[PDB]
Amino acid sequence: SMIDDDGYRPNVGIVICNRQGQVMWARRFGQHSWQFPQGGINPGESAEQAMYRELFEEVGLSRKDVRILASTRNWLRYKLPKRLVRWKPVCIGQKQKWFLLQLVSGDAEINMQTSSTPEFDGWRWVSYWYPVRQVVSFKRDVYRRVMKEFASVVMSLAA
Ligand SMILES: Nc1ncnc2c1ncn2[C@@H]1O[C@H](COP(=O)(O)CP(=O)(O)OP(=O)(O)O)[C@@H](O)[C@H]1O
Repeated sequence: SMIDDDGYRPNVGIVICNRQGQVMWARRFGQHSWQFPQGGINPGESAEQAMYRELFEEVGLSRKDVRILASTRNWLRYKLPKRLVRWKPVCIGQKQKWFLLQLVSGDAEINMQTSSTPEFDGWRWVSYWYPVRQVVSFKRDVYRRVMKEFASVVMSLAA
């Protein structure tokens, strides 16, 4: 992704849910910190195209394995801790468009190991609200807003 005027790189985030009130939670490669899939937008790519590229490259899935249930409307931004800014044009954060997907294929279709440098080691199902308290603090405000925006849909499926 290319950094914009203000130092924010455009990215997409992905919340994948099932019908049990759960979302797909993934362990950052070589870490004990966990997060949702997120990926950059290449020039020319739409947000939806970037999302399906992230879905393929780091989750191993096709359009055909999911259905899009919702999308956030505007960019949601987080700023990197000043200690984590890699030095230009220097990136100070991300602006993100988020997607809620329902997994309709089997769990075994998920493959997080196809890249030579995976985003993730692997994943597990967690309860819907578990991500807000478990994600790194500088993303917590973005996560709280996304999970609130998506909450009605996931809970209705879970009934
Ligand atoms: N949960 C976490 N705990 C500690 N550090 C984290 C973290 N999540 C992210 N970071 C740090 O924040 C930096 C920026 O992370 P992100 O904004 O998630 C993009 P990235 O993971 O570096 O991949 P990218 O190549 O797509 O940019 C990373 O170098 C990472 O070390």
